[PDB]
Amino acid sequence: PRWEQTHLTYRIENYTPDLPRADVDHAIEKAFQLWSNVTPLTFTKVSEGQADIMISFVRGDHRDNSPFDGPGGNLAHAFQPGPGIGGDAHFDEDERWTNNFREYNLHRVAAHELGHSLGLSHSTDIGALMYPSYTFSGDVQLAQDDIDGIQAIYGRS
Ligand SMILES: [Ca+2]
Ligand SMILES: [Zn+2]
Ligand SMILES: [Zn+2]
Repeated sequence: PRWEQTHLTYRIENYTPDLPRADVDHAIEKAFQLWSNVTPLTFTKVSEGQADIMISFVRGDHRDNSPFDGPGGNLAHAFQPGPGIGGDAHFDEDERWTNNFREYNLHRVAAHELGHSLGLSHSTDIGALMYPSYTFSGDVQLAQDDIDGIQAIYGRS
């Protein structure tokens, strides 16, 4: 299953007080641009109406079958790309999100969750951001395994 449309939209339900929204929007917009920068897909932010991808922050159990068990376990998750709650993305607001090489980088995890919404799967390539184990990579850029994978599905820009 994949999006049949060539354009998609996204909306943030709220900004966590962990970091200013001005810094979060950039991190999120920067991730979408990295994906569109290599794919003919386009992402438009909407301040009203529904969004193919809804992003929100939740704490502890939030009406889901995958409650967060402390700072351990996964730091976030998303539903398969589909109507209803599908395509939604929840972030563990119990952890401390930062915008640099501190404990964790929100943009690194954001790109990872966005990769799943695109239908991408994990990989054993260390240079792949979809790597299961977290790793600090100087600059955050896409890998060829990821570019060829998303381009193979849609094509070149
Ligand atoms: Ca956790
Ligand atoms: Zn959830
Ligand atoms: Zn994953």
